[PDB]
Parts: sequence; structure tokens; C-alpha cells
Amino acid sequence: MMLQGINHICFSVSNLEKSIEFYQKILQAKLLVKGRKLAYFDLNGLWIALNVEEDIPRNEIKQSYTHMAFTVTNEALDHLKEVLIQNDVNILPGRERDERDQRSLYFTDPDGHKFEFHTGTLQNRLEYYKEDKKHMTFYIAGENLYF
Amino acid sequence: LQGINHICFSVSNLEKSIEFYQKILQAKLLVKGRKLAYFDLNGLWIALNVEEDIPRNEIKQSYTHMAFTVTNEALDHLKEVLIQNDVNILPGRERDERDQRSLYFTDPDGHKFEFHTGTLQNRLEYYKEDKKHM
Ligand SMILES: C[C@@H]1O[C@@H]1P(=O)(O)O
Ligand SMILES: C[C@@H]1O[C@@H]1P(=O)(O)O
Ligand SMILES: [Zn+2]
Ligand SMILES: [Zn+2]
Repeated sequence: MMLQGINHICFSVSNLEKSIEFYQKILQAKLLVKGRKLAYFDLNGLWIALNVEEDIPRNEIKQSYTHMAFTVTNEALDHLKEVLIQNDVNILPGRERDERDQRSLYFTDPDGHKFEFHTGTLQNRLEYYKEDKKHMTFYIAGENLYF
Repeated sequence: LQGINHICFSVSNLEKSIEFYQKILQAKLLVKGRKLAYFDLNGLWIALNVEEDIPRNEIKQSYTHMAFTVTNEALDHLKEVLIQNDVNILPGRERDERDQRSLYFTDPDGHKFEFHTGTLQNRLEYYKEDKKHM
């Protein structure tokens, strides 16, 4: 039957020791336990796992726009971009934006998993597209016309 | 960080993936477009963006996946949903009983998902109980 909500995310990593420092520093995840092949994090109530897969091809992932986004404020976005620069993170060129899309930062973990810091919400994105829609509406049936 | 904003999956065929996300993950469609679709799944903003031209073969070797919470009988029923919809079911990893029950599968483009019947706390305890034992 029904799915109740998100349970956990698992990331395949090639280096447990370096991936831990990435997820702690860049994503501010709180390490809960670690072995030699696993690490569990709490990220604001979200269970995140790192599972080691030592030698797999990780080149095609760079070509896929599949990504995970986290919410930050505008001042936080600018703090984080500097943090990502001083911590040597691969920062992706994002797509062209509209100002109504709200600002974003795209980047990857040491194994190519794409992440995003976003200032907007689903609200805005739907409020965006709906305003665009209203722009193309000239006759509102039900309205009373003069003549 | 304020938590998860949204998750985006690159798909090759929009209508084919939209059905998957509708029928398998039970996500509620909000809006479609030429190369996009937005859902709401248990309060999560799920987005699909289409990219037809890219190679999607190496994604098979990575254990990277996203898990959703289900009850044990939801899992039983969901297993037949997968099979009936010819969903790419992966055989599970070796599990202790305290691992709780799971079912792993992929969407048409190789993104891996899991229906899981446990919690992190369930798992931490199974790990902690191991320490207590020793
Ligand atoms: C919970 C971490 O994702 C791994 P599992 O699903 O193999 O337990
Ligand atoms: C919101 C859907 O993920 C895409 P975007 O990040 O390019 O806007
Ligand atoms: Zn995004
Ligand atoms: Zn899992």
C-alpha cells in the first residue's frame, strides 16, 4: 500500500574516510556511527548512509542531471559557496536561470553525486509558473463584460 | 541547511517515467511540460527533467539509492505491484533478521529505490545490541 515518507539515502563512495569529511564539512551532516565500509549520518532528521564500493566506473554519472537539493537562505548560499571554494569542491556550472527560479549552487561529492543549495521552494516554482500562466490569460470566463 | 528542498531525476522518456513515479512510488503529479514534471510525494518535491541523449549503463554498478518507509504488509503487496508492472527488481543484499525487510528496484533509467520496513533507530540498536553482546 502506501509509502509513509523518506526513509534514508545511500551513497556509494570509493573512499569512506574522505567521504565522511565531505558530508560533515560541506553538508553539515552529523556522523552517528562508522565501520570500514559504512557510515551513518543525521542531516536535520534525514538518515544518510555511505556504503563503500571500491572500484566501480564513476564517469557516466557526470553526464546525468540527477541531483539532490537542500534549502538555504540567501546569505547562507553566499557563505557556502566560499566554503565550497576553500574546501576544493567541484562546483558545477548550473543551467541558465530566471530570477524567479531563485538562486542555486550546484556541486558534487568526491564520487560525482550532484548536490544543490537552493533558496527557493516548490511554492515559488509553482507560483512562478502560475504567474507566467496568468500573463497569457486575457478573458476570465465568469467576469462581467461592459457591452 | 534547512533540510531537503527537492530531488531531481534525469529521465529519457517523460511519459514512461511519469507512470513509474505515479504507479510505483505513488507520487502525486502537479505539473507536466515538454521536458519536465513536478510531483509531491509524502511532502517531498520530486522533479523529473528529460535528457534523452546520455549514456545510462554504469549506474548499475553503484549501490546509490533512496529508500521509502513501508509497513511489512505494504511490502508484501508492493512486491506484486512491482512484478505486475514489470519493474526492474534487484535481488536483495544479505540481511540479518534485525536488518528488517526491504525490496530493491529501479526506475526505467536505472535510479535505484528501496521499500524499507525499519528505522535508523532500529538499525542503530541492532548495531548497539551487537556491542552490548561483546
Ligand atoms: C541503510 C543503508 O542503505 C544501506 P542498506 O539499505 O543496505 O541497509
Ligand atoms: C527543480 C528541478 O530540479 C530541477 P532545477 O534544479 O534545474 O530547477
Ligand atoms: Zn534542483
Ligand atoms: Zn538502503
